[PDB]
Amino acid sequence: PKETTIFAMHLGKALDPNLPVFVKAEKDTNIKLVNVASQNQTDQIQAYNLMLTEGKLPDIVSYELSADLENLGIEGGLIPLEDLINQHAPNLKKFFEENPRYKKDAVAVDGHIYMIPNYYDYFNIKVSQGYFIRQDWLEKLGLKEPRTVDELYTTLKAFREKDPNGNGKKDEVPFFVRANNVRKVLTSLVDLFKASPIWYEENGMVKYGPAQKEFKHAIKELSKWYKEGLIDEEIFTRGLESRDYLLSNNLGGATDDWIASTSSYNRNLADKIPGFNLKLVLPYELNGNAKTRHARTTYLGGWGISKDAKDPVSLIKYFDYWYSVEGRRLWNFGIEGSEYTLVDGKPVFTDKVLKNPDGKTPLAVLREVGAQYRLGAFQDAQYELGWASESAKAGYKYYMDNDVVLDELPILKYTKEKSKEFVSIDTAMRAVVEEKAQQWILGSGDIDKEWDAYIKRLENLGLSKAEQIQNEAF
Ligand SMILES: CC(=O)N[C@@H]1[C@@H](O[C@@H]2OC(C(=O)O)=C[C@H](O)[C@H]2O)[C@@H](OS(=O)(=O)O)[C@@H](CO)O[C@H]1O
Ligand SMILES: [Ca+2]
Repeated sequence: PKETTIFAMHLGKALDPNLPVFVKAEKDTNIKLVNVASQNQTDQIQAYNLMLTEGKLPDIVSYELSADLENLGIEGGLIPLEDLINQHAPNLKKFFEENPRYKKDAVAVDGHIYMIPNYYDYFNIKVSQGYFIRQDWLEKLGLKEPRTVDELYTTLKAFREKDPNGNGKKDEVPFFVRANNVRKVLTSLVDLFKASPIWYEENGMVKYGPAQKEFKHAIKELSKWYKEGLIDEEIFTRGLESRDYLLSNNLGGATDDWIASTSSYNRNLADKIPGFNLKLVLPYELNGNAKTRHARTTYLGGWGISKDAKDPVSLIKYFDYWYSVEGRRLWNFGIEGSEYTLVDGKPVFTDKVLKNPDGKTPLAVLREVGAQYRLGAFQDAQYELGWASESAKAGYKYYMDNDVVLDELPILKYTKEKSKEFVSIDTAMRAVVEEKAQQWILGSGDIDKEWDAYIKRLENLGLSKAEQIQNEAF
């Protein structure tokens, strides 16, 4: 039993090493994790920043913001991993040889590997979020599927004013999202208006979404839709239970969310809410623009080994376990005999996952046993296809066939000094954007009056320089 400290959080939950997935990994690797994040910590960014002030770093550092994680490596807080991998991690060594695109995500500008990313199975499923609407509410109200942003507005107004759930109460929440921070709230609200809360590419040049006039229009419209009760009054506070609560209580009319898990609700709620039909639609058009910027990235976050770890060879072997056939299946599918059984060598989920007796969705069940816990593992799209509905599978093809998805801007990497400057500027601007976007949507500030000063604020923090660093690394 080798006691190993780790900082690990995901989706607001500190990693619990007693979950079945990590109990099994413990038996197989003799690595017994001890989290330095405590169970009452739910803000991963503030916990990470606090962790950096505490003196000694944990043996393993996991973080969702890979640019900050790689900066920690450039400063010597994380050790280079490439020699440890070549000598001691045959599964990772093979993975990097077989996947040069993924290897590029792992290599810093100085040539060192400071982190193993948590890879999506990008080359098998590359879409992420889509737009959904309560088709049973459309039929109930005699309305057609809205195809433009303006028609969506009118439709949501009808959802709010005309009692589609039939209980004589003005309780409908026409449009809702799912998030545990402000960035994720904005992410699923501003794409409607063809804006972006982050950096994006136009025509070979990298630009900052929140500084564009499309973002101003998005926020201005959302403030109006907020006042009229068309978007959830609790958008910024409802948290990750939002979709579960609003759909299962028959309150929510439409959303922008991950395709497979959102498609799970039709079967999940079929008995509780007879006729429930939350249906995927193509992104609503705005003046002929039919695109969404929602796309899966090649990876999200990662983990590394800190300079303070006593036994890095043992830890790279732990990293390598998740890239073995058995370790990767464990991370993706859960426990054999509980979450899945092997049928002709291939995992097939059990009733516990696919028809959960406590009314849980399949992915919620998997996360509760420790599967899909973001660290530095390699997702297997067969896990997702194993529980995705037929409508979800058609939905992937629907979005791809109709060419509505724009690829995400890759997470660029920089030389040491530029990488210190960029993350400093990007972090500072992020705080300003999330402050003003909330005030503007909630009605406590006037965006028409304040936009120009906001821009100047971003410029004062270094927006021009950040863009310049961006276009150098592109
Ligand atoms: C790598 C990871 O854990 N990413 C989180 C997302 O997880 C994906 O969600 C779905 C889905 O259908 O919802 C399918 C993909 O296979 C998953 O990897 C997702 O987490 S959650 O929806 O399961 O809670 C999003 C939610 O914001 O968060 C990512 O971190
Ligand atoms: Ca009602």
